[PDB]
Amino acid sequence: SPFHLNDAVAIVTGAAAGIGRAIAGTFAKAGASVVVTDLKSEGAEAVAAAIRQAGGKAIGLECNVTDEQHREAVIKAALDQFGKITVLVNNAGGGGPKPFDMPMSDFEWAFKLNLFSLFRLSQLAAPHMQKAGGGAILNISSMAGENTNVRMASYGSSKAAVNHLTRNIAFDVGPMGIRVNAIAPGAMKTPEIERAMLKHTPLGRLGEAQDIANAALFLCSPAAAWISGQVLTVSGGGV
Amino acid sequence: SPFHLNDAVAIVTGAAAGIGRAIAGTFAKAGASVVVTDLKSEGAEAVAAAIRQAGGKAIGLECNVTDEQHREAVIKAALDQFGKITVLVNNAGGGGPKPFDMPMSDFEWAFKLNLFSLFRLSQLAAPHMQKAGGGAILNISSMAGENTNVRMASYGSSKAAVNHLTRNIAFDVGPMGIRVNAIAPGAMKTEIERAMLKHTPLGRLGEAQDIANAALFLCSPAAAWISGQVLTVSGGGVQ
Amino acid sequence: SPFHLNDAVAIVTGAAAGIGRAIAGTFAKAGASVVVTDLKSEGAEAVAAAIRQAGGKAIGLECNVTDEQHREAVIKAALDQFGKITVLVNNAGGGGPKPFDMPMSDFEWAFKLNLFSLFRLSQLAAPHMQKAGGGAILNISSMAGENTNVRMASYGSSKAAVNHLTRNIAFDVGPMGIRVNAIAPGAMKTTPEIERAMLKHTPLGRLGEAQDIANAALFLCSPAAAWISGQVLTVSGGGVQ
Amino acid sequence: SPFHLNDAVAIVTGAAAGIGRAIAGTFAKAGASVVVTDLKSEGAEAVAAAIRQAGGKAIGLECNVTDEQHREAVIKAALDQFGKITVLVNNAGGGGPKPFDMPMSDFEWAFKLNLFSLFRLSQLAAPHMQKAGGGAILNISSMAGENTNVRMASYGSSKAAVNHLTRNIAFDVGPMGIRVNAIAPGAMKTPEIERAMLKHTPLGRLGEAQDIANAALFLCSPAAAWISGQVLTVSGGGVQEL
Repeated sequence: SPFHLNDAVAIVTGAAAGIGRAIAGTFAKAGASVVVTDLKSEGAEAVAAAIRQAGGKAIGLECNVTDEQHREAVIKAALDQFGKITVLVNNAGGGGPKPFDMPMSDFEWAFKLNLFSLFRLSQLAAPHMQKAGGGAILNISSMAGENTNVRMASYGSSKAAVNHLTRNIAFDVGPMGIRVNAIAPGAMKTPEIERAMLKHTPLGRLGEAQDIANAALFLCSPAAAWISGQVLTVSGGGV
Repeated sequence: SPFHLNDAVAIVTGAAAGIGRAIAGTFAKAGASVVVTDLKSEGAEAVAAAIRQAGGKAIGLECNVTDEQHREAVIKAALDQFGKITVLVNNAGGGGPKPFDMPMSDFEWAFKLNLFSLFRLSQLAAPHMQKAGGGAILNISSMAGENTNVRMASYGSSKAAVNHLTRNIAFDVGPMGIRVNAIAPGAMKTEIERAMLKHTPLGRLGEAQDIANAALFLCSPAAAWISGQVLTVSGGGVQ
Repeated sequence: SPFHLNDAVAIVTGAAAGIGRAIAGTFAKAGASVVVTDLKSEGAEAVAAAIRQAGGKAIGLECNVTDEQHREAVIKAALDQFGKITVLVNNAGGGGPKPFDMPMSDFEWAFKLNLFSLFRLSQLAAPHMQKAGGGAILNISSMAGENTNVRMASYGSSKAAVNHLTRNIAFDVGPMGIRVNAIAPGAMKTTPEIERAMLKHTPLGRLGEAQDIANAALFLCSPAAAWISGQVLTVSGGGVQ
Repeated sequence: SPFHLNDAVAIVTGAAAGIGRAIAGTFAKAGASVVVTDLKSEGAEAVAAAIRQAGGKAIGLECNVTDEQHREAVIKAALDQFGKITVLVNNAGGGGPKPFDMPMSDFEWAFKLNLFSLFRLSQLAAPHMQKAGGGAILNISSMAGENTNVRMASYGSSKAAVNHLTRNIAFDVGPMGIRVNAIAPGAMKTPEIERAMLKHTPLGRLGEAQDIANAALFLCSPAAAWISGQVLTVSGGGVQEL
């Protein structure tokens, strides 16, 4: 099975809770040395210490992905601690339903958060994945980059931009041996309203962050060695 | 024939040359009063004067769509000259192939020009279209919003963002009686041409009047129940 | 102003009611000579007579699109009265929610009715459009060729096949001067809190009239769409129903 | 780890050589009892006994998926041999460029081979996956179900129909605990025109059948337990033209 991450160094952003924490833990179990980062230093340090206790190699840092100070800090810290960069999980991001008439300061924020930060991070990491022989980029998107709904003028445009950025920079950094893929998570179990939302999920249950973690582990692994420019929706079969 | 634009006021950005100029002319022939705008005052004024000579109502303005001063100026000038806003054709834009290692500022410029400008323009124009009993917005995207290619890190992401912005803000301004659609133009007329036509099954390149008539359909009462759609005018292939 | 239908002969299949009748009538107003066909001859004859009453050129025929005898009859038919074929609207189709364990003959039926019929009709009509100088093929698909939902194992597959067949045979009959486009209609109008519930997902706050699909088709089969081919236009008011 | 298939029974169709052969050999390493089937008994028997020699559980039967004779035969043979059905890999397909003016006996072929077959197969397998507590159906499709090209009147329509049939019957058999996914492979390794097709493949190399085999293993494993109605393109990041 080429589903292990041995000799891998994986930078996981927004990885103190939820999908990022699960991705970091599962990647570490797979043999990858994990640079856990978050907007909060305390959560990232906690997750990294938990990983080290489990028997893995990890460090914990504070990173605001929108701050190039912090981005170069994370890149340099990964290089100092582990010597190379081979996996970049851009899970950091946010945004939500904003009105059509929103202040433009919110529209620009949605793209500086969900898109600009991760593109700059991929720019920063791609050269180090090149003398490393190749790497894997994984941007964690959302199901709003494909679906059309109200109040999604900022979030949805940003997530679809993430998707097509994946599909396109698959072509630029391919020669570097780098694979760009994305994961679109659905409803994650971090109640008649819950069952009403399950009525459109054919598998009859909500997803666990382990689902996203395993999809990511596949996409970042040598098993996905000839997979690039792909958005994989983990939704149980619906919206 | 509900393919006329009588009692219509159409703002057309980047309309001194090419697709925008042909859209302005075709919309004026359809009976619409056209606020031609451009980054260069002289071209917009020339196109507007030619339209007025041909027998239509038009004005010409300088507008950097990235400048909110210019945007409010165009909105107020349209409301002064013609009393209402019913059609907004965001043809203004640009960018192109930039390297993956491009300076970020390039990546922010691609979106401020190709996305943020037209979203702020739609924001400014939506209340007046609602007041005027509804209207139509048409974003002039590019085929890079769908295709995947090299050097398209910023252009492709911005264009797919325009596509999904169209699809989604069709839902917000729908209740206002506003339809949002987008045109993706192929290769435009203005042995690699033979590769172009190896791809284009119709064996010829497209004239700006093709995009003009597609826009005229999408901004006319004949498309009164069409919104959230991206029409690709490529002759049936990719160039 | 290329939205006029002069010197055109359109074959509109399933043109007795709804989208088909609206398409036949609006094409005839545009100046096209309309071969109205339907599964029944009385409905097609009623629509054709009504178009001739409006002041258009129209004939009415019985056609089961799955019967090649009927297909050849319709081609020869229009061909004998008008002399040419320049437009082909494949609106004739059917099917709906069938279970996953459906009898496989039902599954073959979905494709024979919604796909094999219109592909054979396009095959027959391409030489004459070619011969004419140019032509237009418009396949009336469904929003189920794109959307994913229960009980659509046969209908959704067939309509997605229609969509991609459009996109690809746009490459084949391109050199003939023929354009292949598709229309995906939304919810059509023909104290309804379920109707308002389905309107909650339609941003324009109303249901679409058959005239909307009629005008969209008219555009796509018009000289104004002269450089448009291989495209599926969804007329849904901006949502899903 | 959930990248296994212990306590699994797999019906792979089209596995004398290529993607199906790799899928049968790789699913068996995951511990799955594999029912290797194909058009010729010789190749399916050969592959099946090779999975046996390595240490897996397998058999090799004749199956022409357009023949309901063989269709029920493989269902009842997998139950005879292993007792349950939990995984169904529909790789058996084929076809290619045909003229626009083709007969109905080429178009109908393409659809009875690429689509009707795997649908009847999924129909047959679904009640046993329901009986066995859920399972995975995996249709092998094509990049022509997304991309447009000349002569693709029958191949492209059929594979796009496969894509959408996946996306839709994900809703039908979901309640049964079944996940339906699809793989779209690129150019498979089995030259300078090769470098010309590689100029559109960013990873600068062609794909091996093990790539599709491992994407399939992921898509039919417990690690993809909440993934359904998806089409995964294994293409190296681009399209390859032959």
